Amino acid sequence: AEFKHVFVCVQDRPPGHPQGSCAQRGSREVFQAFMEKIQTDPQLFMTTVITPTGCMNACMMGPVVVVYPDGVWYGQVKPEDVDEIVEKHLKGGEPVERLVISKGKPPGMF
Amino acid sequence: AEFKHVFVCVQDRPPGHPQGSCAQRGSREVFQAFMEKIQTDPQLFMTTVITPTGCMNACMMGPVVVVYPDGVWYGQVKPEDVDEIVEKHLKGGEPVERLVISKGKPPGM
Ligand code: FES
Ligand code: FES
Repeated sequence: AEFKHVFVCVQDRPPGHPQGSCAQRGSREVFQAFMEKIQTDPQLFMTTVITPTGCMNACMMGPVVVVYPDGVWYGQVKPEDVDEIVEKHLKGGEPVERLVISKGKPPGMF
Repeated sequence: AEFKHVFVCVQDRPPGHPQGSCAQRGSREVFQAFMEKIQTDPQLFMTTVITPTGCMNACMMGPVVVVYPDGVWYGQVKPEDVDEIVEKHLKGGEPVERLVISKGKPPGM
């Protein structure tokens, strides 16, 4: 039906870093969990892109994932969460509210 | 302005890789250009974020730059293009058509 673009922060930072990083919090497995879940559905594979990014400024809330054009921001995402997001949101067009940290704009921005 | 999220591919690949990369095509200078624009402009930071990414699968037309929520895809962006994109697009709200390679969906989809 419509194109959806998923951005997963995979920014890594040293272990004792003040802000920590999404990678340290497992964001790389989240990115990979998305990839294999999309390449597994003929309809999603042709209407959904998953891109790895550097820090998006919401580290305390990592792993951070933002879905455009929706502008939905997810936080503290775990690999086991990917499935529900893909089914309920990417397909059903309904955001998984328990993980949403912001909408229309980044967390903290006015 | 409004709110705009700019994504600049800064993916790089070793010299032997056939596809090369936006980073080899000068995408890091583009990114830094945008970042110099965000600090040097009075109101842009109020409605704008720039994010560096890995490959977005439009390598032949790199440097690739996508702007959301719009869903506008730019190709072959040079540092010297940033300014016109910032003023004409990020503020004015109108895409610099000579660099647009797609809208609403990735190139070739
Ligand atoms: S490290 Fe992921 S948002 Fe900062
Ligand atoms: S390396 Fe930039 S789009 Fe592929």
